[PDB]
Amino acid sequence: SLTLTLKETLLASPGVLFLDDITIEKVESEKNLMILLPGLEYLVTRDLLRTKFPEYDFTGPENVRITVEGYSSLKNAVFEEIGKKAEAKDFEAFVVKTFGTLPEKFEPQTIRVTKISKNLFSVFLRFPDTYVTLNMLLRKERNVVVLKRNINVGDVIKEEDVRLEKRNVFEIYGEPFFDVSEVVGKISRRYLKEGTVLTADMVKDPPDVVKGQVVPAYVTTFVEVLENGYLGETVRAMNSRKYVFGRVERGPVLRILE
Repeated sequence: SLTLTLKETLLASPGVLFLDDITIEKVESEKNLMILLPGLEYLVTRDLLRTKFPEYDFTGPENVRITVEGYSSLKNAVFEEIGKKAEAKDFEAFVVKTFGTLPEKFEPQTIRVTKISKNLFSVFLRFPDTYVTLNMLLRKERNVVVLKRNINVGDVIKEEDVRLEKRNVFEIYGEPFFDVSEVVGKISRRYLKEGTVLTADMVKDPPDVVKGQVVPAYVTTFVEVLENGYLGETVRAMNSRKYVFGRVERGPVLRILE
């Protein structure tokens, strides 16, 4: 019907949020969009707007970000609870849907959190007078190590291969790296293309001995390694002449078995 331009952000107070609050033009509307609770952050999405007002189109920013004024006790108690059910710490959470009524007082009796899907939790609040459910999207935005260029199986990562980029860690499959210093010296297990967020499962540590390396050995001599090897591994070797089984030991020396 109408194309309403969305505000980028809104500072609010506890109560009921209406469409007029998040649009640049004046609209009259009496329908409850969100239940605004003190100290919590809200994100009004297009999917919310398509549900509530399917008859209108919307332009502007992807989401409207709403900060509600108030003491931080409810927030704290909610965040502590999400932390326990989610497994996570140091995260941001945004309410993207609410159900229930605006309570008279904002001191919850009970706080119950259940997983809806990936990164989405239903935070149920019991108040002496009523109930609020907040559907909260979890975000952990951090600087991660991303490839500047294509790399192959067996390539050593160097500082020139990688840059740092801000990403949502909760939308990365695998454990990312937060420092170039964590990945330099590592050996790629795969052919990766530029733009690939580096994760722990794609790289391996450098070997403690390499194939062809000269190391001291105990049976009182130096040997030449037939394979790459890590500490504790038994690597085949040669030396003047013969075949020897030898474990990589702290050193790195080989210890020739028997």
